[PDB]
Amino acid sequence: EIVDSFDDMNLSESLLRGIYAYGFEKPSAIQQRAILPCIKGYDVIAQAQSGTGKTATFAISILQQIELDLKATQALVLAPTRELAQQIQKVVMALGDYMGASCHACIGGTNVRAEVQKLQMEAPHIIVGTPGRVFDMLNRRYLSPKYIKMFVLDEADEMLSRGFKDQIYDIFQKLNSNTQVVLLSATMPSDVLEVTKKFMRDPIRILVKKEELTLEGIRQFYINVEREEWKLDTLCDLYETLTITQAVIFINTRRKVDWLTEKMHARDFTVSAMHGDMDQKERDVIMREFRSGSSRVLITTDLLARGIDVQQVSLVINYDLPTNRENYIHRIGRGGRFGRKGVAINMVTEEDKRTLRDIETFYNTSIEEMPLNVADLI
RNA sequence: AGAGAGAG
Ligand SMILES: COc1ccc([C@@]23Oc4cc(OC)cc(OC)c4[C@@]24NC(C)=N[C@@]4(O)[C@H](C(=O)N(C)OC)[C@H]3c2ccccc2)cc1
Ligand SMILES: Nc1ncnc2c1ncn2[C@@H]1O[C@H](COP(=O)(O)OP(=O)(O)NP(=O)(O)O)[C@@H](O)[C@H]1O
Ligand SMILES: [Mg+2]
Repeated sequence: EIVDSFDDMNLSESLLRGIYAYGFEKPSAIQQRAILPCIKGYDVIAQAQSGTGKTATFAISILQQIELDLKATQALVLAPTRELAQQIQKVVMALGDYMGASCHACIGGTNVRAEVQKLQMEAPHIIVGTPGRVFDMLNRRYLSPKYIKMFVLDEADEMLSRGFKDQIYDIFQKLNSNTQVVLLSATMPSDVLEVTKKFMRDPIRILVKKEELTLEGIRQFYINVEREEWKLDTLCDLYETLTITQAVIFINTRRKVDWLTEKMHARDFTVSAMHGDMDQKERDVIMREFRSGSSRVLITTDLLARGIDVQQVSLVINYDLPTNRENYIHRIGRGGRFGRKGVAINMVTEEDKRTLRDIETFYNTSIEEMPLNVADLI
C-alpha cells in the first residue's frame, strides 16, 4: 500500500527509463500510495497537497497500462483549461519518451481541420483534452471510445462543478460501461464525493483532511487595504518593495484583469496579462513568455488558478480574494511547488477580512499581517 | 449570475 521506490512498482524498463530521465528519483507521498491501485485497474479518488506530483501519478499509471501494439485510443484525460491540458500532455510525452506511447492534445482554440486530419490518420494511445473539443471529436467520430479503458479527471472537483458536471456526464455516456475512472485534486468536498457514488465503482479513497492541506513552505500574509480604491497603489508599492523572482496576481473577473493591466502599463510597470477572452494565439504566447522568464509578473483570472506549474513562481498576490474556499488553496499553490519556499499575500478591504477569517477557520491556518517595507519575506 | 469549458 506504500511503495517508496519507482523500482518496486513493477514498471516496464522503458517507463522507468523515462521517469529517471525526466529527473525524478523517488516517488512523492501521493505517488507511493496511488500509482499501484491505478495500474491495477481500481477506480481511485486521489487527493493530495498542491505541488506533490498528482500529474505523474496518473501519467505513470496510464503509461504502464498502454498496449503499445494496439493502434487505438486507450486512455482519456480531461482538464478544465487549455493551458493545463497542454502542460499535462508534455509531462505524459516526456515520461513515455522511451516507450513510444502517442499522446495527443484535444483542446479548443486549435485548428480543427488540422486535428481532424491527424485523427483521420492516427489513433493516439492517450488523449489529453478539454471537454468541449473532446465531446466535439467524439460526436464527429474522429475519436473512438471503443478501446478507452481509463478515464481521468484532473482537478476533479472543478470538473464535477455546476459549470462542468454536465459536460463530463455527456462525455462519460460515450464510454464503455467497464471503463476505469480516476479522480485527482488538491480539494475534494463532501458534496463532490457524493456525486462520485453515481459513477465510480467502490473506489479507493486516498483523502486528506482540509486542516492538513495548507503547505508549510507557503507563508500566507494579508495587507489591510481597507478600500478597494487603494488596492492599485498597494500593488504598485509591492512591485517596488518586494524582491522579484516571478509572481502571479489573481483577479476575479476578466474585465478587471484588463482594467488593472492598463492601469499598471500607464504607470510604467512591466506586467503581462492573461484571461479566457483572449485569442488562443495570445494565450499561448503569454504563457510561453511567463514560463521562460521573459515576463516576471502575470495578472490573471482563475484560468491559471488550478494545476499550472511554473517552478520559478515564489509569490502569489490575491488582489481580489477568492469567494470560493477551494479556489484559495489552488491559487496560493501556484507558488511553492514541490516543497519550494513561497509567499502568498492577500489584499483585504473591510468587507474582505470576514471572508479571510472564514478561510482561516476552514483550513485551520493562520494568515499574518505582512511586515512593513520588508523586501524578502520568505 | 464569477471562472472556465467545441465550432462558426
Ligand atoms: C455538439 O457538440 C458540442 C460540443 C461542445 C459544446 C459546448 O462546448 C463549449 C465550449 C466552449 O468553450 C469556450 C463554449 C461553449 O459554448 C459557448 C461550448 C458549448 N457549445 C454550446 C453551443 N453550448 C456549450 O456551452 C455546451 C454546454 O456546456 N451546454 C450546456 O450546452 C449544451 C458545451 C459542452 C457540452 C457537452 C460537453 C462538453 C461541452 C456543445 C456541443
Ligand atoms: N517524484 C518526483 N520527484 C521530483 N519532482 C517531482 C516528482 N513528482 C512530481 N514532481 C514535480 O513536482 C512539480 C509539481 O507536480 P504537479 O504534478 O504539477 O503537482 P500537482 O500535485 O498536480 N499540483 P496541483 O495540480 O496544483 O494540485 C512538477 O514540477 C513535477 O515535475
Ligand atoms: Mg495537478
